[PDB]
Amino acid sequence: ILGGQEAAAHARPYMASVQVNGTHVCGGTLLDEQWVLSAAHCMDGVTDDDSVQVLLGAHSLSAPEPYKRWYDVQSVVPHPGSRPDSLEDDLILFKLSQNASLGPHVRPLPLQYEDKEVEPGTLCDVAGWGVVTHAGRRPDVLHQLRVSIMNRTTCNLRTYHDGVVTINMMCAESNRRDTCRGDSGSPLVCGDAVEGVVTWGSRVCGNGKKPGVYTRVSSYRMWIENITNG
Repeated sequence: ILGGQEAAAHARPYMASVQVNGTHVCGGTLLDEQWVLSAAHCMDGVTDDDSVQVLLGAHSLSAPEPYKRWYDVQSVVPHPGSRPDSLEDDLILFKLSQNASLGPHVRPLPLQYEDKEVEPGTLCDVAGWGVVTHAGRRPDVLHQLRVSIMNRTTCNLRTYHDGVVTINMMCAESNRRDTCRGDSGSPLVCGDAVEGVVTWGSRVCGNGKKPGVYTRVSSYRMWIENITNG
């Protein structure tokens, strides 16, 4: 996150760090005791020699904390429409190899199921462990930013994203303060629920004419239900 600030520790206990070979690559959101939702492009370039884990309970990625726990993954379920060369269907579900222990620092947040556009100007919250400077400083601790939603008709104008934002996507303002590399997969929380998941990890950061894009979770409610069904 560019232009944000260090979050309150553990105040977003749904926040997961998706890790390859022991290093953060993406955010994610804990859905229940067994599933984590992220972005499919988080797996791009992951080979069978690599190990994927989910870190729950974390504020710092390096310092000792009482409920930080690393989980192996037993199922990796990219959305069938996801591709490395495409912005579309950029969701993935991870099933943890062992049930997550819930507590003060580890708790799921509901997903939005209602297919409802968020009104432009609404302030929603995004948090992640992505870069905090253009030169690529990785923060040790979770950062957060309140972002202003932009309607789809605006975000698709030729001066912004020029028609690529689908009905299953949503946008937010990106002038100076923005999500950036390593924030992919982090949830966008609007109200009481997850509304979106950061996509477009390669997008330039902090250019107001290249808005933040997020995959709308309500658009994928059927797939999420079917995959995560108990």
